[PDB]
Amino acid sequence: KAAAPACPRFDDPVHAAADPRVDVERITPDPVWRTTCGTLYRSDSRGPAVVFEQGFLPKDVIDGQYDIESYVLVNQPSPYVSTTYDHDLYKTWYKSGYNYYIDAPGGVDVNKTIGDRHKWADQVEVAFPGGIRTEFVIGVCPVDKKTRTEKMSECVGNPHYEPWH
Ligand SMILES: NC(=O)C1=CN([C@@H]2O[C@H](COP(=O)(O)OP(=O)(O)OC[C@H]3O[C@@H](n4cnc5c(N)ncnc54)[C@H](O)[C@@H]3O)[C@@H](O)[C@H]2O)C=CC1
Repeated sequence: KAAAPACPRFDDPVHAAADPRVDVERITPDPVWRTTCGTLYRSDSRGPAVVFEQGFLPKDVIDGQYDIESYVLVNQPSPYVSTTYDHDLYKTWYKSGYNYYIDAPGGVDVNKTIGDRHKWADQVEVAFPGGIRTEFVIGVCPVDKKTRTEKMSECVGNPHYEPWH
């Protein structure tokens, strides 16, 4: 047995951003940044050919919804790409198609930022302002709609993944 080490700390809180035009000063409320470095996950209907090329780009870093709770409660175009601590959250999506695996520094820990009492605290979300570059996307597993399970013989690793810890 070995105990795990601690995580590297990047000076830039949006070091992972695919779109660095994100304005961290406009995040509300004041963000509590994730300091751990475990695998995160994201349900996305887009195929790996798309995501592995572009990374996870946010829908509107300029004029989007910068308020976390507003974005959590009412999904609308925002500077954030949503991820979860929960490997199994894909089972709650309607035909989300893929469960992406992410190894990225930072992100805003939603429940630490807005509390764990809101309606969707159960999503244990980490919101990445500016999105996530492809080098931090590990890979993906397709989801079988009927059983809400991963098709594990069809998982694919991202050739652009660059381990950093
Ligand atoms: N998706 C997840 O695994 C998680 C989502 N959430 C919550 O769910 C809601 C967000 O769910 P999402 O489906 O992530 O909304 P989202 O708008 O990020 O993605 C919705 C769909 O839009 C498309 N899409 C996303 N970004 C795009 C882009 N840059 N260009 C083109 N098409 C794009 C994809 O088909 C994606 O499945 C928020 O309220 C958030 O709190 C929280 C935890 C993780």
